[PDB]
Amino acid sequence: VGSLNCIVAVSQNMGIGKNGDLPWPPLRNEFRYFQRMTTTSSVEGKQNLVIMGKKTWFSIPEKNRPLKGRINLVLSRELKEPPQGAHFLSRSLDDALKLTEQPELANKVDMVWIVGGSSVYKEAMNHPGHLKLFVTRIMQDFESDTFFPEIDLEKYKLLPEYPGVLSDVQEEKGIKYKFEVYEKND
Ligand SMILES: [C]C1=C(SC2=[C][C]=[C]C(O[C@]3(F)FC4=C(C([N])=O)[C][C]=[C]N4[C]4O[C]([C]OP([O])(=O)OP([O])(=O)O[C][C]5O[C](N6[C]=NC7=C6N=[C]N=C7[N])[C](OP([O])([O])=O)[C]5[O])[C]([O])[C@]4([O])F3)=[C]2)SC2=C1C([N])=NC([N])=N2
Repeated sequence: VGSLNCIVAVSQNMGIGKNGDLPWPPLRNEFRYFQRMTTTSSVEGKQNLVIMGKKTWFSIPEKNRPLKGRINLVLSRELKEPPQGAHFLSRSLDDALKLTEQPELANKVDMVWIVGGSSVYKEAMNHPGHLKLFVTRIMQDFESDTFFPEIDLEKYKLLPEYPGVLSDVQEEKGIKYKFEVYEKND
């Protein structure tokens, strides 16, 4: 198994969701960016693994679940089995990352992408080790009910460039946004 990564889109007031939906109107190219960065492996014959909480799973549109060409793992302590369409179920972030140690997965998985939500991000981000955050800055405030945890810029270095990631400002539906990549190693 290769690199551990989080990916998120976040408004200026740190919002990531409202009532199980995006706070902003759908941004097609932003979702395409998410799909491209989480799907692309750097190693032939492997897939990347996406880890998400239960509410995140159910927040993804049905026609896009499971996230195609990725192994999908959902976190829950209530569920008895993976939801319809999902591939794996774990009871904790550690359990899920341990699972990728199992032999028949440890040779299948390249990158691990935590794709939401708030609590899963927060534990990964405060856990020692090497971790990258792919953050889309949506450059307006939006009413939200779920927020991205604080990024400690003492530990998370903003990279000045990253291959495959546009550096200029994007705009869709009159909403400006920009891509960033942060890296810590502690
Ligand atoms: C993913 C993505 C995309 S696609 C989409 C579409 C539509 C919608 C969505 O979503 C959203 F809005 F978004 C957000 C995001 C961003 N912005 O980015 C991401 C994700 C998600 N989101 C949102 O937010 C929210 C969710 O929430 P919360 O609350 O935070 O949740 P979760 O975490 O998921 O859940 C909870 C549950 O689960 C479980 N858990 C958790 N954790 C854990 C667990 N278990 C065990 N362990 C652990 N550790 C629990 O359960 P139980 O069963 O146990 O009880 C809990 O409860 C909402 O609102 C949503 O929506 F949001 C999406 S586009 C994009 C993306 C990304 N990622 N990135 C980018 N850039 N873009």
